[PDB]
Amino acid sequence: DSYEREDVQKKTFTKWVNAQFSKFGKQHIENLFSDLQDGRRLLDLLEGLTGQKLPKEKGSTRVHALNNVNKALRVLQNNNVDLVNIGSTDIVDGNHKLTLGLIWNIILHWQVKNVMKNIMAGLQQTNSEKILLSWVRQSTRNYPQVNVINFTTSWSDGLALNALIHSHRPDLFDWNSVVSQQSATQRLEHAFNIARYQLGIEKLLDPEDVDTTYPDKKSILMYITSLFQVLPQQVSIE
Amino acid sequence: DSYEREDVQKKTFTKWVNAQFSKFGKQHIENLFSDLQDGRRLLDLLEGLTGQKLPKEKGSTRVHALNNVNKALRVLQNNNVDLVNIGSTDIVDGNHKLTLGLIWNIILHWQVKNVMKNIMAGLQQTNSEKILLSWVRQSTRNYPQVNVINFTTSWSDGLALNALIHSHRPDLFDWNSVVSQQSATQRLEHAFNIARYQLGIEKLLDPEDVDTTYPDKKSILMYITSLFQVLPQQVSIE
Repeated sequence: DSYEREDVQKKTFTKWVNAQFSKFGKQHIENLFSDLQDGRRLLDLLEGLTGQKLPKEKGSTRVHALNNVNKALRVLQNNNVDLVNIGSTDIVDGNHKLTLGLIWNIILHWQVKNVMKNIMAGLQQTNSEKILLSWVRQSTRNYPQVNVINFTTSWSDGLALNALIHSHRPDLFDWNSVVSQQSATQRLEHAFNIARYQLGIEKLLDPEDVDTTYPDKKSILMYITSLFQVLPQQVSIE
Repeated sequence: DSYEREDVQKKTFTKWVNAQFSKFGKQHIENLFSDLQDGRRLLDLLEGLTGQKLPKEKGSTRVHALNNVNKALRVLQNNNVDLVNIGSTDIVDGNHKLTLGLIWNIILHWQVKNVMKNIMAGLQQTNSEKILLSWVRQSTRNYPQVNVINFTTSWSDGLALNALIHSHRPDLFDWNSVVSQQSATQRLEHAFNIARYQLGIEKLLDPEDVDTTYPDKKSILMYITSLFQVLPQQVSIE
């Protein structure tokens, strides 16, 4: 259930630690189960990682080894690295499972959790309108009569609005019977009622605010935001 | 270029304001261009919105009208609603453009910007592994020989790794010539080199850490995170 290869983590985690020592022009380590024991190297990896200067104690002594690791554990704790169950004794007395654990937790912190930090940074280059438009388009990708590219004229014919509710709630009505209703005005009241009565959505709009040469962008946007607030919300980002 | 229908915003923004008075069991307004003039109603909408008690001044007087609007502008400013160019004189002297603007800015704050707040709340039910897996799968959707469902055994044959680089950089090599290379071990070194030499990616992995009955999840995860860090990052959320 794990396929936790301790022999493989020994190598790749050493390659990872060495690739960072490389980035900071620092000596490489060769054995992960004993080269992290005195605490000096953990402090150096933490220097390139953090930016701080981490004075290291002398020691040939266990005592210094332990000071050196406690300081690295405090630096790590300030950086919010998971450390549950990893003490300095464990690193100084060479517990290979917890030494691999510590290195995994530093890798998760500074590399694996960047996936999520880059996504959040991606949200930030983005506004709500664009997230909403992507949600409408993904929701309506299997409805060929619909092609949404704006919050104005893509909605006059009444299809996009019905397709969007339909894509989330196929249970509420039949796609083709909206498609053969030639009246746009009638596709619209249909969707507004399904949205008011099946979904609880207040009718901000009248068919003439949508079915018109110059529909109002803000009112449609606002209305479609109401649908988004109560339907599933899978969107694309970055 | 706008298709800014002031006649439509007058109605839908009144429907929006009334729908909130409804949610807080408050009186409806009927004319948006004069019913917001003394400041009392803006304070009531702000009560349901904010949770606060917004004492309102008496006044039949412009003076009180203005106090009433200044207090609502301060409440709004504390809530980070855009107010550039909207003063209380504008609301009290009935400037329909700025009254519509104020109401649009409150709607954007408390409704339209929930799209982006719900996405960020969605990231929070999610970890990096799952965002990465979705990115691999979306990146490799047009590569039929590839089907990624884990960070272990879906990568042993060497295809998924090559497909993922290929989907972002079709320029670097030829898909079919990786597909006809029967040696998995050889598809892997191929990808690691393309990643090391065309992409700058450090070879954390050896073909035997991947091409093996029990590949190590963490090492692959870590390695694939390196690719994600330098390739385009479109993912699916919520």
